[PDB]
Amino acid sequence: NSNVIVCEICKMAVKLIVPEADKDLDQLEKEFIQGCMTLIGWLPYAEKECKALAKIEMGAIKTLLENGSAPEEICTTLHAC
Amino acid sequence: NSNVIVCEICKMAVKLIVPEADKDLDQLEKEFIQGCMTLIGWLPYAEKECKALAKIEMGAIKTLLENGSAPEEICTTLHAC
Repeated sequence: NSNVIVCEICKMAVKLIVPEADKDLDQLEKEFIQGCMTLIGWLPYAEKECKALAKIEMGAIKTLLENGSAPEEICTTLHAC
Repeated sequence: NSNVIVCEICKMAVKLIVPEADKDLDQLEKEFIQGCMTLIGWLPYAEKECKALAKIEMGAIKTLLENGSAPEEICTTLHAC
């Protein structure tokens, strides 16, 4: 819909994932969830949003990178940023 | 936490509630939920957030008005806007 902070959430995950030689869930999630909370902790079901976005966003970002997407176009592909 | 769109959500509910001679749930909710979605429909549990915020935000706004809060300070009181 609006997307204005899903896009900041996505830009945040891209920073988390891209520089990492060893891409994997390995507690890159924890870092994602904290920065996700910081951006949406003030919602009644914030924790639940962030748990799900961690898998959805980071999974999507990782595969798009593997299949040749330019890192600065990934959030546009996903969310029209 | 961040609050940047809970504050737009609150400013939106204030517009919905304040001019209304007959303050009540009466499908002022529907209107709230649509404008809430527009602001957060792109989240995995958006509908759930909006259902809850409708009761939390509008209930809080209505009582604060009844007890003498200035309408332009209500979202500051609630969310530090």
